[PDB]
Amino acid sequence: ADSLPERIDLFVSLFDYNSATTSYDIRSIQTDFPTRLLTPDSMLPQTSEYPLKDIQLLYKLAQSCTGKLPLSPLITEPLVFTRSLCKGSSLSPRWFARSGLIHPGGGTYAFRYAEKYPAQFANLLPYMHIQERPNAAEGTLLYHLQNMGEDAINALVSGASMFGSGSDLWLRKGDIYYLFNEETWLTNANKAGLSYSLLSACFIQRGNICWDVED
Amino acid sequence: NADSLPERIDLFVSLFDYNSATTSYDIRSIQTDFPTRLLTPDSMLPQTSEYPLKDIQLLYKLAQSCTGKLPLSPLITEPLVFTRSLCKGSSLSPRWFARSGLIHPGGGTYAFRYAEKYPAQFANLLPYMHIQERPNAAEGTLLYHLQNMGEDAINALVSGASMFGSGSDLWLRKGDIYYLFNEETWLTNANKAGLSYSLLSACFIQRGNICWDVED
Repeated sequence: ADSLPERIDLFVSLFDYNSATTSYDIRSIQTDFPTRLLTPDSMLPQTSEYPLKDIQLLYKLAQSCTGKLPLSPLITEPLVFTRSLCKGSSLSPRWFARSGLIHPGGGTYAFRYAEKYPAQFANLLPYMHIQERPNAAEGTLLYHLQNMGEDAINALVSGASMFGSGSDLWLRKGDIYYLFNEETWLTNANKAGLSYSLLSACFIQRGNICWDVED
Repeated sequence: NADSLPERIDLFVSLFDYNSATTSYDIRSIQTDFPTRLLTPDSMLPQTSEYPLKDIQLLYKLAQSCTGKLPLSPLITEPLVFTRSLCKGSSLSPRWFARSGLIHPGGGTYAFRYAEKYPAQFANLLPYMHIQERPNAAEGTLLYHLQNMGEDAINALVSGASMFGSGSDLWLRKGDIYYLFNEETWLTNANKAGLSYSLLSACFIQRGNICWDVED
């Protein structure tokens, strides 16, 4: 009776793709932005991935440039990085490009290297998290990316047929995303007889229960 | 995680006395009484992803005329047997339903569709119908809980989740058993653990992070 799928099909067909001013090729986003530089969880400490005391040994070495070396093989690459910063040795862009990008403490090797050597910041930008790069100018892809929340990023990474970021609608046609503003979204939604909302926040989910702190 | 939500939920769960639950259900018992495909809400909808489009159309036309071109896909053999049988008016026993895939390509069950043509058999075939095709169960029964749960809770149950909410009750898994607790016990223990809670927001058709509904 409600015919939601036909209504969504009508809604997507009402947009003027060719005349959108802003559009992005998905395959280019993929090539320019490795996924781990987009997802917000990369910015947090990576405790689920390494043994705690090996991380403890690595942090102490980072902070004092002396201490017992961690033995674990998971630590080899972060240890290479930590020794280089202690010893003042250079790391080529090729090193960052063949690394896992993400430092155990959260954020990127490239970003931490360039906090020590700002002369290399521009050169190392393609290996930094989008949340580590400078605030981008209005209208640019980096701008939209930096101001997407976690749900919008995930939809983007997943190639979703549409998603909402900020007040913008992103609509996938073929392998391109076309952007439309809030007012166009509403008018076409109304013409298809539809209402919409962005997915509600759920901080920790267990079954169908959304948990939060009382305060 | 400055809020330590996982450790608060661990506290929360530890506050319940499972002996004092309002009632309890064994997961193995649910599994025996309700084959999963009779629980899931998507079994009630057209099975478009499970068959090729041309064969569904041939099969639909076959059902309405009892003649014409047969769909030939190997997936469609059993639905075709069912379709022929309603056409020719031959009888299907409970044994045939029990040994079938249960779900008709157009949505719903073989048993329900058989019973629409032969209503005298409705009661006898209820164990092979979807829970949304059976009459509403009486208050206090498992089937009543299942019919009134909602989709997300059904999915939580079929996925064996650690806990979920149905209506106002809390279902808490302990081992292989679900224990039900009332909203006042739920709220008290959440309050002791420094936790607030809500059920997942309604989202009838999700595309990306967009939740769609009809403007009524």
